[PDB]
Amino acid sequence: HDAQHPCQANVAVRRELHTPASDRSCTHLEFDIAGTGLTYETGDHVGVYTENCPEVVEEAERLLGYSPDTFFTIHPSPITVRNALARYADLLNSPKKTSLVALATYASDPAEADRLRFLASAAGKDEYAQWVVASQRSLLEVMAEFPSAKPPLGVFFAAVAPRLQPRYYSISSSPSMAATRIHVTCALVHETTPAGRVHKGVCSTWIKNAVPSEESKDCSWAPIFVRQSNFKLPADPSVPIIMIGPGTGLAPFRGFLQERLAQKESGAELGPSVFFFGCRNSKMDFIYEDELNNFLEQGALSELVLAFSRQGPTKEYVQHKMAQKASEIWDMISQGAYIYVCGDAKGMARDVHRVLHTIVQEQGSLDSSKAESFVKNLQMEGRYLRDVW
Ligand SMILES: Cc1cc2nc3c(=O)[nH]c(=O)nc-3n(C[C@H](O)[C@H](O)[C@H](O)COP(=O)(O)OP(=O)(O)OC[C@H]3O[C@@H](n4cnc5c(N)ncnc54)[C@H](O)[C@@H]3O)c2cc1C
Repeated sequence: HDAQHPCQANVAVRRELHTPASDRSCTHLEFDIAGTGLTYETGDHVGVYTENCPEVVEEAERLLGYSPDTFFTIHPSPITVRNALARYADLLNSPKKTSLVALATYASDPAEADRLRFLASAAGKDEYAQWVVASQRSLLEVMAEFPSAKPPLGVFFAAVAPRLQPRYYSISSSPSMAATRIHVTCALVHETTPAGRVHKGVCSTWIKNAVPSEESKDCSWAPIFVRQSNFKLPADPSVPIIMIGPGTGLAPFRGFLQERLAQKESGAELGPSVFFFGCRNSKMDFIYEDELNNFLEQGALSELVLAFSRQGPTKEYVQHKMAQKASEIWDMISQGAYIYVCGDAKGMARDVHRVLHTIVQEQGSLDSSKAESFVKNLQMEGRYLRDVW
């Protein structure tokens, strides 16, 4: 197989991970790779191809004016407009400037065409940055703003809408525990753009609503593929590890705990392992709670320190639980520990990154530049891994 060009894989199980008391959602999904050439390793990513929501496809058909019963060859052999808009057109992301140039070329209203060309010009870079990018206006909202821009079928797919990208997920299973299934842990995305558009995450919604073979024969399926990563466990189990990913950052570590549990059903000494997990509330989004405690019953995990974002008077996060445990994690580093970080890259990672910078000082007696350059060397050594998005 080839990673980029997918394998028609089937969804076997699809389950909600949060309690009904929770007001968010996170899905546990398993792809069935039996009878396929797909192989994966612990810590790898699975790329998933999806399709647009039907209402989004409808709005595009309204704006474009094509006959959805038109067959054409997208540079499936021939495909209808509706299915090309569903599976191959990114409709909700913001149009690039070259896409605006193409819209203007077909805008029959002088004022609208002038405004489109302006938005793509250097003189318009400031208005483009605010009205398109900062407001997260979709291509569909731009086209409604300029209803005279009617590009032909070929131009639209070649220059106006880019391809619907696959969404990547850090596999949450180990091949030793399930070489027939690729597990994913996918949080539902549902936000409101600054300009007020209700956006449903394209892939996370398709995963949340997918029909599993465990509940019906007429079950969902997706073209999937595996991407090799460097988010890997050390060579031998004696090496201690530190895992920090909260929320969906738990994903790869579930395979991490499955991999080492499988090996040491027949392997070697456990070696210290500590999992820093965080979530909103033990009654809401403590995903995989039972499975986590089972890993602690056996020798997989050794200590699971928890941070609760909205359970109690003190709002805690994984980095707050790290500074309290700053004494033992330093000991772990001198014992040669690998440190893993997975999950949100904008805040959690930045805060976790700048909290072990500050505890390698107090517990290391280095100043800033010496603590900074030291942490950098842990990365170059390959002992400080980050799988963030
Ligand atoms: C290596 C890797 C591993 C990952 N692992 C996981 C995992 O284990 N679990 C998991 O849940 N996720 C994971 N992700 C993230 C995941 O790939 C998706 O990004 C996420 O699920 C949302 O996909 P979606 O299709 O639902 O979102 P999209 O529909 O792509 O939405 C993406 C975001 O863009 C915003 N947006 C909407 N409109 C616009 C616009 N016009 N311009 C700009 N932004 C806009 C949306 O509000 C939304 O927040 C991973 C990502 C990477 C790179």
